[PDB]
Amino acid sequence: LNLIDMKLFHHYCTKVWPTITAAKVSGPEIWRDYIPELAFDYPFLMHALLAFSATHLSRTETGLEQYVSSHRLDALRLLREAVLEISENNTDALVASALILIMDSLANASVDNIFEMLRIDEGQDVDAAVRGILRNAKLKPVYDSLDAVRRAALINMVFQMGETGVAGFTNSLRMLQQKRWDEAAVNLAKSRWYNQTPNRAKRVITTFRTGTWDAYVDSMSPSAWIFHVKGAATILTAVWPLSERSKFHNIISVDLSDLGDVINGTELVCFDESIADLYPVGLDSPYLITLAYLDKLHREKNQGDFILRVFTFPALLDKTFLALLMTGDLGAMRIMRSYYKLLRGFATEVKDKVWFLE
Amino acid sequence: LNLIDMKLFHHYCTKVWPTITAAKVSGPEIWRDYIPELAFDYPFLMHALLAFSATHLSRTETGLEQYVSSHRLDALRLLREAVLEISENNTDALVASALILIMDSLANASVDNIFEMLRIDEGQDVDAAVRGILRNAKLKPVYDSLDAVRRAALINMVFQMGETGVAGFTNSLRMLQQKRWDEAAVNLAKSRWYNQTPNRAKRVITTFRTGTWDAYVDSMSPSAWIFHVKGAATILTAVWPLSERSKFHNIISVDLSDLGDVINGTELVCFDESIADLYPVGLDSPYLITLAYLDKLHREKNQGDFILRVFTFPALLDKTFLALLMTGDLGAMRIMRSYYKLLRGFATEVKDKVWFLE
Repeated sequence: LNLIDMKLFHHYCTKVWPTITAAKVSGPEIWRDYIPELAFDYPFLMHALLAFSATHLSRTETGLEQYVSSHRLDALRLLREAVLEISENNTDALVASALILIMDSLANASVDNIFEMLRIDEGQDVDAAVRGILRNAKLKPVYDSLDAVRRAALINMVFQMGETGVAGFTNSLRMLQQKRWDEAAVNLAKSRWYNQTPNRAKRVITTFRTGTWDAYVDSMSPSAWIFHVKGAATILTAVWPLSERSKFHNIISVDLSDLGDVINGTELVCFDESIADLYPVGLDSPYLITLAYLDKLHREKNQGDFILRVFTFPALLDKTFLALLMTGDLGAMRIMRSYYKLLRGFATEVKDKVWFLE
Repeated sequence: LNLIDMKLFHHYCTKVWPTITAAKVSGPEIWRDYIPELAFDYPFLMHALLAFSATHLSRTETGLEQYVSSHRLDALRLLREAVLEISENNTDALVASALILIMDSLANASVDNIFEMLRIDEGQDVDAAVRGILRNAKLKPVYDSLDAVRRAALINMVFQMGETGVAGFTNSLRMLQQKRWDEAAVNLAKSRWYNQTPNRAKRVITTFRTGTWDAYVDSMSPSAWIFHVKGAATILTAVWPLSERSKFHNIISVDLSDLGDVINGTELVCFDESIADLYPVGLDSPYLITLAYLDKLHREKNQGDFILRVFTFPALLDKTFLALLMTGDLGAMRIMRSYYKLLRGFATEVKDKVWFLE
């Protein structure tokens, strides 16, 4: 009498799929009622479905940190077994339970990146250092207007040089409040802070100008996601390519789209703004089939599909692009770098999309 | 009346294929007389064959820097056209002309890496700085015994700190002459050179201990090879997979070998000696199918086949390994790094295999 489980299943079907496509009308059939459908004949899929739905519920009911880990580990052991004998069992089911298991570990997104930032700059007295920033004569209006990426830099400055040091940059703070980090970043390279700590300062300032954590991404922590794509590939390699019948490829970029995104693919804009290189090129560039793909990853947030484009990405990487990267082509590494950005940032904008407290 | 061309062809068939397998008896049929065979019906292949053979001849007759570039550019334009319409033309031919065009640019290996090294350390008075090393009381016996990788480091020391500075390391030079760079590298970390220039010194010393240019590979120049694998992939992606018939896959690792190299694949030794990590693992490691491949690349020097394993490497990279790298798994990047070593080093040991002067 699993009845708590039936409660969990009800919870899935009624309540968590609309988060999964993230769209009420776009492809609801897949998650609302293809996956539950498959879930019955395959226990790894039911286990994944229950564990994911249970993690989603914990946001409200306290309860069940226990059952999530149970169905987690059931789903994993069974799915490990399920891979080796694909004849006995559907592959759409294996793909589903892949993507679901991903989104589940994605919801355990405990990596809060501000800690990571000061990890990098200094090398407890950690939390509640704000008491003297927003409760401060001149840092209030600037901190009160900033976004979270730039609030981080200002907090980093206070931790380095105290509430009353940061208050000294009258011209820059009037500029940051004024949003011209275009040249507010300019006025900060002439700071005697920047002279005495140039490495920390330069990477703080690009954070203020850009928004993205570009300067710090290379040494970033990011790894709770990574372990789950380790085993996840295991089940891509099993099932690829997918049976002519199986519901997945069609949904796969409307099956590519006769490269319709490529006709103005040159014409889509950076969206990263950091590569800032060669990227005005037309067709005759080995980057396009794979920069167009990144555009498509960036271009849509529907949670399941974004994960789907990731899960399928190594079975679809350009043989001519993979070849460059394997050589060591700088553009290749610097748009695979940009992929570890798209990824790390997608979790940041999903768990920021999701309740944290309050 | 191309008769100089017939001379070139004769030159190919009689004289350059045994360099191409690098083995007189191992697979001579392919190059000695399958490739000439195909060469007649396809002009891109004949053009590549002539251009390659002509570059090989220039080593003796002065003549023809001209005809090499001619057949080069003929082969390229025609091969560009030949790719788009594979129905009209064999794919073994396209693969051949790929590999041959590679080995041709490989023979124009003008990158001499000592210049690259001091590029890195300082940032003309370039050549003939030796006059005061081997013609020097105490540096003679050490320089006279060293190999070329370690002669480079000693020369780097003289350029930094003069003939008579380097002569000061009596204990280390007795040790380097004594070949215990095991701890001769130890005695050099306590040098007041190393104190005043630690960055340059540390990377000099690992060069002395290791042999490989590990410390300097990351900032190395290496690029005359790279451009040719750019377009080379273009013709892998066209022809992959190869027609059930075409002579190539069979030769492809005896078609893999039922993973026979994998049964003691854990058991093959580093050969890099720099990864030095995890590499004692057994099977359950996503690195193996691709570290076993690197072993196989390292394990055989037959020039054509080594190039063949490279040309085919992106159509064969592990989907589970490619997936990690795309994430950013450190082991993945640090054994793709080790691949840009195998590559850069293969040219170094082919053109060192080949006549330079004298």
